[PDB]
Parts: sequence; structure tokens; C-alpha cells
Amino acid sequence: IIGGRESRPHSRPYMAYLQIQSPAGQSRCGGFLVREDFVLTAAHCWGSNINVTLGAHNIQRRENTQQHITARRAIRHPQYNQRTIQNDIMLLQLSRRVRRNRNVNPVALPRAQEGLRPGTLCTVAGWGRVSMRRGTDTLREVQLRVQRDRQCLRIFGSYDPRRQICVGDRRERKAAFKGDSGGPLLCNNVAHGIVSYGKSSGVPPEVFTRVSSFLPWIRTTMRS
Ligand SMILES: *P(=O)(O)[C@H](CCCCN)NC(=O)[C@@H]1CCCN1C(=O)[C@@H](NC(=O)CCC(=O)O)C(C)C
Repeated sequence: IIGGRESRPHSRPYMAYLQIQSPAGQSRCGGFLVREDFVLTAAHCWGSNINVTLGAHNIQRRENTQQHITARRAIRHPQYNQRTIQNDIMLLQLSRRVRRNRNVNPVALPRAQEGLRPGTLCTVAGWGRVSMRRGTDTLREVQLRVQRDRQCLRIFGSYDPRRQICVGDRRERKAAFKGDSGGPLLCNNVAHGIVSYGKSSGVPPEVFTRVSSFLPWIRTTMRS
């Protein structure tokens, strides 16, 4: 997270830290708990073996609130396009359910086909880097402002307003960064987006997967 602040510890109990493939440091992403046995994250964060950490603040310490569970299944959206980075969403079925408490619980998802008005303030959080030079051991967050689709539509070639969201005022040095992928975009306490991609510079506006466009796929994957 660029330009954010450290989150109050354990105030976002749905946040997940993903350790993708061995050794310990092959690749990392964020994610969020949507049910006691399912984690939603970005499809581009896919890996052969994924270790999910829940209940964390400082990921470099053995905290008693932490729960480590390996993903039993990593279900990428069937239409995920790695080239255009379209349909960048994936469900992680945990090998075992989380033991639900004040430090570990699901986030509310939006209703299907639920849009978002440009100018709306949303919060994004993660353990990604804060700059090109340094990272963070603890959870951070930042408030980003939703942009008109029209704006990303002329910056990113494969942008699709119906499945993605344009986020971030270019006039502020606030954005998600490397390692924050898969993290939630919470607008009015509901997980509306998933960190996906942007300019390498980290210069807004960036692109988030629009969660409400995938509800039927979400409900079918978790039910079945
Ligand atoms: P996530 O931690 O893996 C990362 C989050 C970037 C947040 C930027 N505000 N996403 C990420 O690296 C995605 C998936 C792989 C490709 N992504 C990149 O974003 C790349 N950028 C683009 O393709 C767009 C480049 C542009 O039009 O200038 C780079 C950053 C690797």
C-alpha cells in the first residue's frame, strides 16, 4: 500500500495473507474471507501450493490470533485471461474451516449487479510494498476514490466497466502496490473489489475486479 497508514491491529478480521509456492517467499498476495471455508483473491495469484494466514497483523511474527490453513482447492475463474488480466478472480477452498472469532470472520459481499458511483471513498488494505524501496511487516490501508469508467477506458486497453472498477485519483499518491493483489476494496463496509493491476509506477488510476459481476459464479462454486 502506497500512501496509507498502519491499520489498527485486528480491525479487519477478514484479511488473508497468502504464501504462494515454496520456498517461503516464491510469491505473496492478499485475499479476504467470504465464508468460514472460502477465501476470495486474484486469479493471477494462483499457485500449486498456497498457505493462507488469517488473524494476522504482523506477518513476520508468531501471533496467537493467527490461523494457518492450506488451500485445498484454488478455483480460478474459467474465463481468466492472463494476457489481458481479465476476470482476475479466484476462490480458495480451505482444507478446513476457520475457527470464527473477533479476530477472524467473513466480510459482507455486495448484492449482484450492484454498481458504484464515481467519487465514492473506499478502503483497500494489504501487506504489499509501500514504495519501490521498502515493504511492511504489518497491515496497512488507504482510502481511494472511485473514478469514472470513462477514465480507465482511455488508459487501459482491455478495461471492461462491467467487470472491473477504475479506482484512484491521479492527483494523490495513494494506491495498492506489489503484494496487495487479491486484497478487498471496501466501499461502505462491503467488499466491492479485488486488487488486480495498474501502471508499474503505482500512479493511479488502477484497476480492480468488480465483485458484484461474479456473484452467480461465486454462489455456484461455494454451494457445489
Ligand atoms: P499484485 O500484488 O500482484 C499487483 C498489484 C499492482 C497494484 C498496482 N496499483 N498486481 C500486479 O502486479 C498485476 C498482475 C501482474 C501484472 N500486474 C501488473 O499490474 C503490471 N502492470 C500492468 O500490466 C499494466 C502496466 C501499464 O499499463 O503500465 C506490472 C506492474 C507488473
